[PDB]
Amino acid sequence: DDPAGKAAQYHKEYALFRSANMPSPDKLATGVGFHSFRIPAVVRTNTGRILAFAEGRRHNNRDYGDINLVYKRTKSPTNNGENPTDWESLREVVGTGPHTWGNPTPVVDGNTIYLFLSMNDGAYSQNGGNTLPDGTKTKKIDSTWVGRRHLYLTTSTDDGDTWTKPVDMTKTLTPDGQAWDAVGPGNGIKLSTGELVIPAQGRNIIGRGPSGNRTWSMQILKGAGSEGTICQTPDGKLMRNDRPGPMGHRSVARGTLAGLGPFATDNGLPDPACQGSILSYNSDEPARTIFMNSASTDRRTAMRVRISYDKDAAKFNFGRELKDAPLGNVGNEGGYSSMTKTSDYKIGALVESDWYEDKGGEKSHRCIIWRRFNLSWIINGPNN
Ligand SMILES: [Ca+2]
Repeated sequence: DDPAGKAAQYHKEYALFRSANMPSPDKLATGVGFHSFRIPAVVRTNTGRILAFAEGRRHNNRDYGDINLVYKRTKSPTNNGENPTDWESLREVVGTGPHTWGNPTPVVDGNTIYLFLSMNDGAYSQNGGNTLPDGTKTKKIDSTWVGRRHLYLTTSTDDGDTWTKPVDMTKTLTPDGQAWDAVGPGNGIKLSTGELVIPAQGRNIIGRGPSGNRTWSMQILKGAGSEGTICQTPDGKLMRNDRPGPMGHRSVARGTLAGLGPFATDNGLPDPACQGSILSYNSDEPARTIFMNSASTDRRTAMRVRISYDKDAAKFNFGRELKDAPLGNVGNEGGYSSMTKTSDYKIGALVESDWYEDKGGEKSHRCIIWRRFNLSWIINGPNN
């Protein structure tokens, strides 16, 4: 038996990024508000402060157009994001121009937080032919310098308070000739041996060097997804657990910094072609890996958090459905997620929610929920 299961269950949940349609919507100090928030990423810093990132999509819920990378921090290093008033007001990492800034993918490295992100020129979209608010039609993302997806890196050495001007690393950390790209979204990791690993489309991005003074390289992968997760399992090996191209199940590969083995579908982890998140919770006995996604082959509204006790994370339990702790007044929960461990031995998770007013159309407002729960809450789930 898992000794953490004997504890009293704990869960608490509330909206952290409140869309423009909601009371007390999240706005920047400049007065800039956002139609939707999507694409969460969360990390605990070495002070205990929590940093929550998202895409602030200004005018509608689409992946293209004027989109800013925004964030909140907990007001103190010690409050663990317990209550809504424990969080600072909305701030911006980068929002310059009419461009798309997004795919936040942070990793904590001692006293430096690195944040990788994707960017495209505001006149371009993944598919092309999309209408922008001014009536212009996007061009299709292509392999030109202006028209491709870029990869940027920004850093903080003051616990997330301020961020360096993002540095364009496309020429060294994205393959030449590539058009569309993505990093994460969600999080990177620091290995037991001290290297940093950031998941990206078709590759890992590897940081080596002393803490806070890293240089970065690509590890090209065969058969990897566009939106990946990375994890160091208790056996010390790396694992990529990726969003599949076709709806069905997660696509998983295992290996080391010298290379990954083949990707293959994991039939224990249904997925509707959506982002997921993964977290190494602890390496001491019993070692646990936590996984969160929508546990369904066709919809995003079946959010499930699970534990694996396997050294290679081969098998996860049923876990618990997040609808067991439902939250009112935030739309229909489900979508992209990100998890961290808090200082008080909870899992903190950001989870997307959709008001669905325009159905799948661009006008449906999107918000992001902050959940905390302990292992007991997962372990003692009714179907677990
Ligand atoms: Ca912008």
